[PDB]
Amino acid sequence: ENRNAQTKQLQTAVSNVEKHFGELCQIFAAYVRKTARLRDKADLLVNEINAYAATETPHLKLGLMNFADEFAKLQDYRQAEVERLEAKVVEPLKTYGTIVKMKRDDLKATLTARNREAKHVISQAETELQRAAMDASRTSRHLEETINNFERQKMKDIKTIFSEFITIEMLFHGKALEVYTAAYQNIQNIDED
Amino acid sequence: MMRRTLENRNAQTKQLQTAVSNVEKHFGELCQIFAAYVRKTARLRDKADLLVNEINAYAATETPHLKLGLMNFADEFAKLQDYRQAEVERLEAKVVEPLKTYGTIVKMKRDDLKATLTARNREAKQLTQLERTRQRNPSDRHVISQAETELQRAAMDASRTSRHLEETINNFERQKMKDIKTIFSEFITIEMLFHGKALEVYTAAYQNIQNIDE
Repeated sequence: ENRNAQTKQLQTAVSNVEKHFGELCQIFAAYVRKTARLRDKADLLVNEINAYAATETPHLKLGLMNFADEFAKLQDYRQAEVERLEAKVVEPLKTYGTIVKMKRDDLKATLTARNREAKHVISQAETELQRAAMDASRTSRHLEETINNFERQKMKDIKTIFSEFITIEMLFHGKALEVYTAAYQNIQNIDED
Repeated sequence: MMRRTLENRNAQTKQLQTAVSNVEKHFGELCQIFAAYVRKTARLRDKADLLVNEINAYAATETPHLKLGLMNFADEFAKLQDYRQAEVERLEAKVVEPLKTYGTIVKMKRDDLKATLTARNREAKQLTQLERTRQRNPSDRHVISQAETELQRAAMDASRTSRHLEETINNFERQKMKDIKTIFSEFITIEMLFHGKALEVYTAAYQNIQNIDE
């Protein structure tokens, strides 16, 4: 029905996703890197608490070492958060560079194929009319289905990717809460004798 | 006994200097690592702010329902970053700065040990010089009397100093224990508060992202 409008609609949708998913990808990747750098410093904190504990009196040494044990455990969970974020948030967003490329390549091929084939006067005009009618019908069916699928998949994927980010963070914060709730007690039960 | 007071003065001096050096080394290391931890937490907060901005920028381009859901998620995530910033500031105030104060506490302890040791060095010179004088004129009634006066005074000063050292050691250690418990209790409480707020924000954000395809 409207080739200029369907074409523009598809190019605008794929280009918008390309730009914004690509930007989300690199910021998520940076967020993951910063999370790992925080985990490095927490690891140094584990090592120093144990090194100081080693020099101290029994009750204080024990309480600090027990706290270091919990805090070290938390940093294994942080490392697992780091790895799940890269696997389930960053990598799927990076995959959209390829999806967008395939969508553009299919649009170009769609219009090139119908063009290649196209390349008395009344009979010639009738054959070209018939061909144009067939191609208009097939191309507009195809463009419509490509647009509708792209948009449905983009929504599914956005929901998945942000739902995974949120799930991964909730699980880490949930573990952190229960570790810190435990660690509080053994710092508090360091007997001042 | 004088033998015991002089021995206990020397043992307490060594005990205090060893403890002061230990606290200095390890509290100073904790100080700079906690400070680095706070900095990395702020750097993560920076990256999260940029994500807020890009989620909003992408939402601005989108269809009604999807725009609404993404901007709602960005608001929640931005509020989380305000809590992270408050975590950063409280860690600095209640964990890093109390550890940093120990550089001053340690400096004051060392200055006092140095002051005591220079006084003891001056007194020891005086005492050995007086004994050299006595050996060179041992029947001098006035040197005999100076020596008797110096014996009593040094004995009294040894007792007062070891009494001083004992209270200084006991205060430093009692305070060190109180402070380390306070500092680690604050760190845990501050994090536990952030993690609880984060869990509560994400639980809301999760439920709302799921209605995005509606």
